[PDB]
Amino acid sequence: QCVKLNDGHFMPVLGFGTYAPPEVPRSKALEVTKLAIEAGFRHIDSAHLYNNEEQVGLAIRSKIADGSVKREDIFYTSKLWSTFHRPELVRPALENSLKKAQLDYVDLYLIHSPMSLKPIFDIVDLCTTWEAMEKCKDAGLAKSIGVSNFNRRQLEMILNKPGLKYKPVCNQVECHPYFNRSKLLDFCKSKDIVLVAYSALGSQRDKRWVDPNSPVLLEDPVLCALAKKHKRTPALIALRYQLQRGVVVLAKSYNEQRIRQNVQVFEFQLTAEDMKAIDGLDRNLHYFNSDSFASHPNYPYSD
Ligand SMILES: NC(=O)c1ccc[n+]([C@@H]2O[C@H](COP(=O)([O-])OP(=O)(O)OC[C@H]3O[C@@H](n4cnc5c(N)ncnc54)[C@H](OP(=O)(O)O)[C@@H]3O)[C@@H](O)[C@H]2O)c1
Ligand SMILES: COc1ccc2c(c1)c(CC(=O)O)c(C)n2C(=O)c1ccc(Cl)cc1
Repeated sequence: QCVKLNDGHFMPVLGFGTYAPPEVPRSKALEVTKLAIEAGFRHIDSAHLYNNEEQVGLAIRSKIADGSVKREDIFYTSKLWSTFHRPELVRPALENSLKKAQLDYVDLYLIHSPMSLKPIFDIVDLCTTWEAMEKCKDAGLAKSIGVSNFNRRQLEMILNKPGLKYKPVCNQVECHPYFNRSKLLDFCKSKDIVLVAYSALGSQRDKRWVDPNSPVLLEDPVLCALAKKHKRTPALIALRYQLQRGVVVLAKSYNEQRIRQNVQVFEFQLTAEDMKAIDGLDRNLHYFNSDSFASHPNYPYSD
């Protein structure tokens, strides 16, 4: 089920992650997004950067056309890529995403990252980008607007903007038991901003971005022991951890069995001692860790 956002709309608390790397054929996103909807997912997370909005959109329209769901039962997110932070570019970028997906609106549009790129880094006052996001909500192109990859200071930037019209409903950020974002979660909760966790199953470990020496979250012994205790799986422990701390959680799978398994997160719960054991895993490990952005001026992890 769902959480009420600070603008009055509702967001399902489990979301289907749609990114797959370039070597995966583009048609696969169609197949797996249809399987997700069948399995029970109602929140679908995409982005311009994912080069899959056409296929993800066709999956959603297909499941509407066969009568499985109504458009209003689906919560679709897209994201403004970082070459489009200049405010005059924000509405056209969102209109392009809508045209690719063949939708009239997105349920949620995010600023994908604070790290602006040449429309090579760019310097852009993200307050101005945010005003343009607000106009997209006023026009009905996005029911809700939010940000992604912002740290506390960068969110405060927006919350403290003179003439602010809409707070971000959410901040979608890397978050899992090795990097659990407790303090940022407490700050988001204090401002009625939902934290949405990505790489909640430990990421896809892409060689472009992730050190292969980094520990593999789903092989963690504490998670494996809890999975045995509950006769579930390490992935389900990881997802359930997030729901119990009030985090909305995404889960990418392009495998039919695991897609179906991930919806079991609703079927069990963890005790306080389990939760404390998980919280014990925090080690400041963001799987994104590359020179390609660690040196950006708005890199979020420099705080
Ligand atoms: N805003 C941003 O900057 C940002 C960044 C990263 C991610 N995202 C969003 O968040 C989504 C999820 O994050 P993510 O892509 O890093 O991957 P993730 O959800 O952490 O998943 C990592 C891997 O877990 C595997 N998996 C899924 N279910 C499993 C299960 N039950 N058992 C064992 N393995 C399981 C999947 O492999 P299989 O496909 O082989 O199952 C997936 O590749 C993305 O697809 C995208 O929508 C956003
Ligand atoms: C661990 O997995 C990650 C981490 C970062 C990612 C992505 C995936 C994707 C892929 C996606 O969005 O699914 C994008 C576009 N990332 C960023 O641009 C990014 C770069 C640096 C920081 Cl600090 C934060 C975000």
